[PDB]
Amino acid sequence: QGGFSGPSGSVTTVESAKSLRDDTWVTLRGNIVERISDDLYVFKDASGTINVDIDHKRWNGVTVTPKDTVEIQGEVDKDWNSVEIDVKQIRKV
Repeated sequence: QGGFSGPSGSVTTVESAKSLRDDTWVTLRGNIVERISDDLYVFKDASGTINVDIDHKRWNGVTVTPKDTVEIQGEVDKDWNSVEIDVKQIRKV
């Protein structure tokens, strides 16, 4: 009961992503609405909000504001005290 969780079409809701197991690959769509600290941002979709970690290298020349719909792909990082998405890719849509 193991395998690769990663890219090879489904967009998951923020609220349900919070329920997934640690180390699960997800794609979400929504808006980045606030920067909370170094590399930590708040991502919101119609179902809820979740914190996302976006390293400086993920932007790739793209400027994103809260009005931009963006698609993010990365891993659910869940610990005893937190759930966040470690973002591998962000693109505007």
